[PDB]
Amino acid sequence: GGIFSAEFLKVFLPSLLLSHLLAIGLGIYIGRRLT
Amino acid sequence: GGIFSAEFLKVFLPSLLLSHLLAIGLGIYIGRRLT
Repeated sequence: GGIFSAEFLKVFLPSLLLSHLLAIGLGIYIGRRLT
Repeated sequence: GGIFSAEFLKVFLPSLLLSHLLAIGLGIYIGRRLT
C-alpha cells in the first residue's frame, strides 16, 4: 500500500509523458544553440 | 498482494531514470544534427 497513492498516481503517469517530451526538447535546445 | 510487485518494481524504478537521461540525449542528437 502507498501513502499518497491517488495524489501521487493522479499526477505521475501523465507526468512521465510530459517529462519525456520536455526532455527531448532540452536536447534540441542545447544543440541548436551550440554556435 | 500482487504476483511480482517487488521484482517487477525492482526493474521499473531505475528504468524511469534511465529513460529521462536517454530522452535528453536523443534531443541533443537531433539538434546537433541540424546544426
